Amino acid sequence: SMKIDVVTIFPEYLQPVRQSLPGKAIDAGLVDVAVHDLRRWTHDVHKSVDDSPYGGGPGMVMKPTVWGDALDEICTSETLLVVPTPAGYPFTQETAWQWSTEDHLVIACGRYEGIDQRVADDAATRMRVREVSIGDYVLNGGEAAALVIIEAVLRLVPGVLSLLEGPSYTRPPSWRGMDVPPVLLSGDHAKIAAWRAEQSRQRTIERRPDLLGF
Amino acid sequence: SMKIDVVTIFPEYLQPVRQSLPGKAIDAGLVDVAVHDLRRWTHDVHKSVDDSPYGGGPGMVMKPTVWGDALDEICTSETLLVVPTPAGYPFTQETAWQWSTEDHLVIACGRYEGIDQRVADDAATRMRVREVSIGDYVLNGGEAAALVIIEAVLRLVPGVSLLEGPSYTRPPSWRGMDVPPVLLSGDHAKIAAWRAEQSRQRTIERRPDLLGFDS
Ligand SMILES: Nc1ncnc2[nH]cnc12
Ligand SMILES: Nc1ncnc2[nH]cnc12
Repeated sequence: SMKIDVVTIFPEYLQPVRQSLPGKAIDAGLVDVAVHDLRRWTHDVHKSVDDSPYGGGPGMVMKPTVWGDALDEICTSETLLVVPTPAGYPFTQETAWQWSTEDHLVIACGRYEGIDQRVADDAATRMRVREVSIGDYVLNGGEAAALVIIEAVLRLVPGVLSLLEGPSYTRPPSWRGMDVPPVLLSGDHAKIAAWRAEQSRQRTIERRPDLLGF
Repeated sequence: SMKIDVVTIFPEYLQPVRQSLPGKAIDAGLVDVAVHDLRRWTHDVHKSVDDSPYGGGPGMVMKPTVWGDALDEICTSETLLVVPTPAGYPFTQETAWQWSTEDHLVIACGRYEGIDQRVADDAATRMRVREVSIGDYVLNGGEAAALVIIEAVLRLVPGVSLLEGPSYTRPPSWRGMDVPPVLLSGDHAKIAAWRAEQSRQRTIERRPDLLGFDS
């Protein structure tokens, strides 16, 4: 059974919710998710987790001594350490598939300005480390990115459940002046597949022209 | 202040949390976030919100009747209706900046197989509709994408390119690993040059697309 440890300064934000796909996976015994308050590994009364960046600049950088202790305790040699960061390699469906068969994911959630690079560099000498971005936008921290990664990965674990997908329809056949495309009701399943391919092509050209090569 | 309405069959999941960035924005009176259970607009015993797809295929498609009623109540002509879908236009930083000035966002969260397309088509005859993907992966539903969109947008609300290279903080040596000496030198010019170089070098390795290269 997969183990996922999430380390964050926002533990209640990342607490699993029963009424959700990860909540369902947990209650099904298909994953164990544990959320850890990073402050647990702080050294001082202020529970300090970041510090000013060397070289100057706005924002803060998360402390290596704090993260170092947290990961020392939580990780083992089998761990895949996931570090969400907008400077990461792209997280894709392929990645989600790879991680879905891992025994132990640890997701280190930090502010977007980053965790001191030595944490990942050190960790990588003992375990596999993956710095990943979930998209071309900036979140204040990796917390919401962790939620996305967990959702994408867990729905691929057995038992939990190119081109763009085109429009989909269901009952009633007519609604507010709009009819479901009659081909879908034709019982000509080869034709339906061809029609769906064309819908997919048109939607991809319109919304994601990057996916068509060219 | 900005109003965000979220419609979902997972209200508990989407409930704002005080200790979070959106929680801070709410507490500061800079945004009002309301979460609505889609089942509120069902009429049948079983509170059904989806049905098998016309034409076949896996999973289920969300009923247009239920969504139609929900949006009729929540949306006005001024609403920007956001519909997260993996089949959507890309949601980007530019999008976040644009939506940070909107008076009213409504985020319609639905399973990935889709809300019946007639819903978005109908809505578009009355208001601005934006079907958007937050990345090239599949989530079971729009819920976690809504959380991401709310995060990306609210941090840009007043009052609340290239990849950034590595960052460092104290102490200067840790487990035998030293902070790059230029960063300790106080030479703003050399530091800026070093950071620019690290940025370009990380970008070419991790995101060559950003510099107009393949992959
Ligand atoms: N786009 C992003 N991806 C992963 N982690 C992040 N933290 C802040 N923004 C992020
Ligand atoms: N990648 C994605 N972006 C937006 N909404 C989604 N719903 C399921 N997957 C999604």
